[PDB]
Amino acid sequence: ATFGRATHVVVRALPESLAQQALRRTKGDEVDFARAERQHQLYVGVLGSKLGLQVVQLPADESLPDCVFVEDVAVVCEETALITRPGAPSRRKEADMMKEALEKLQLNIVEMKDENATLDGGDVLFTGREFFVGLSKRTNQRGAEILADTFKDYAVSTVPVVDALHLKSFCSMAGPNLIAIGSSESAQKALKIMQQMSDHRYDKLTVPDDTAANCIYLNIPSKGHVLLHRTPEEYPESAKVYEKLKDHMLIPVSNSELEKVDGLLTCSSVLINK
Repeated sequence: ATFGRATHVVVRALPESLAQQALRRTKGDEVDFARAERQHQLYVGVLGSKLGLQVVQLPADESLPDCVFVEDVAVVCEETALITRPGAPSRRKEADMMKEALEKLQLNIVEMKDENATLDGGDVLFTGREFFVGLSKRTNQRGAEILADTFKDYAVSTVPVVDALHLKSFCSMAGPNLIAIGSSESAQKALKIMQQMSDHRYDKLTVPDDTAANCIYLNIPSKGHVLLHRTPEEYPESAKVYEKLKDHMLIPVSNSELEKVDGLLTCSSVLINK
């Protein structure tokens, strides 16, 4: 099928509490909230105004500092949506509003209710041909099993995620048969494992900065193959790699403030093809 096609996109506003209360592994430079809001605004602007997707914007919930990262709460494949049970307890309640939004988009809903199952959508890489699910501190075997049972039409393979929050903290799809991947020891090991479990040979787009390997690929009518990637200001050496892709419509998108709370490009949206 037409990989990357999307007609709708779900996003959620940033709560003021994100600045200081959102979970984060690195305690570095503080979040400039006003700037984070602007980066999110531009992100939504590209997806909706520029690319033409119908945008569903959910309201912020101050009691859920990480509610902006909608990707972790839902995995959509075709007409079916799997409402996950996030690994982090403080994010479990995010599923409530996402379930309602996807119900209204007329998708077949499947809820992950198993008290012993956890899965973050950020650990899920759908290549268009199969699923690769990262087993990390956010996603466990039972969660991955439930995903496999939900999307029976596709093969599901797991990969260990170490030294990183999610599988997509260092990879993502950059095209129909192209996997963007980081150059770290950890990222390369995961890549080898994924290619070892698949009979299909994937092409790779290797970038020097692991988090810059997270991009958003979309196939848009009248525009073709579109790729939203990190800016040269944020990752100069990785931007150079993306800029060589004259076969894609490249759109640089800032995400510096959300990355401070471990949210990369794919984390702030759930793409749907109706």
